[PDB]
Amino acid sequence: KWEMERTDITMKHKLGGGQYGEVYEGVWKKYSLTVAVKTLEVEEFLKEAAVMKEIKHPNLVQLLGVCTREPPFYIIIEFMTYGNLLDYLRECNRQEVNAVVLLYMATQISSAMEYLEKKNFIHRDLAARNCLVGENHLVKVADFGLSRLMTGDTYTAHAGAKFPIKWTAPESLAYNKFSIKSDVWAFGVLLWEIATYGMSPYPGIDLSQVYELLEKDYRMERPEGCPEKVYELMRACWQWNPSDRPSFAEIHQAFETM
Ligand SMILES: CNC(=O)c1cc(Oc2ccc(NC(=O)Nc3cc(C(C)(C)C)nn3-c3ccc4ncccc4c3)c(F)c2)ccn1
Repeated sequence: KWEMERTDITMKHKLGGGQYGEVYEGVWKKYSLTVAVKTLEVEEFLKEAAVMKEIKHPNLVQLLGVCTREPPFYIIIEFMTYGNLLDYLRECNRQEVNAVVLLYMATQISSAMEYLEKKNFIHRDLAARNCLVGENHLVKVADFGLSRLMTGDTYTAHAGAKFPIKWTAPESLAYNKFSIKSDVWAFGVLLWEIATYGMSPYPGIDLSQVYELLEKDYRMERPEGCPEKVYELMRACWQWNPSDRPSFAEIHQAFETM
């Protein structure tokens, strides 16, 4: 019942200024409803759809349908008007997108991640560039496969593997060890991204030197205007030992009872 017919969608523009891969603005003509359309090798492409069929949460991206074993193949997703969170923060009116709205943003992502934690999913690339902003500041967690779509300024090699270095937990850099706790660390950086209205992490520091810095216990400074308690949440997310890091259940609770 997920199967749609290609011709029921009118295809329009490339999303994200054309830096988010083969994903388009489209319209489900029957409902006059704007949708996002991922277009197409096929076995990875089909496995994405399968995963997304088992994802239902208000702060996670929502499959609407697929067009299958015929090219072009589509994955059709509910449309998020305002696009990615990174660019959103960077270009927003900060009286409208004020500290309350920043908090509401973080609280939404932690709910999404609480849900992924319960489902034993590991995201592996959490960051503001992978979050979507819709009407009334609704935020949804997504995965655009950006490691194949971006450059060495964001994704590059550490010890012979490719990483989004400045979002990557130390044990993942050192052992290719990925877990829900490596996603917590990433969440830490994403909280810093939100609080800075989309500043790049470790400003001015080359991706080359990040691991050694962390290892000597350096972490990023408290952003301007960020409450001490939210900063300590970042610092909790960035414990060297993944065991010492809070669960997403724990983080969500902290926002709830602030
Ligand atoms: C203006 N509006 C817009 O720009 C706009 C654009 C928009 O486009 C898309 C957004 C999200 C996706 N897809 C995903 O998010 N995939 C995903 C989620 C997860 C989770 C659920 C596990 C996080 N795992 N994987 C996921 C799973 C397997 C994968 N295998 C290979 C590659 C990637 C993969 C990703 C997409 F295809 C298109 C939607 C709404 N608005």
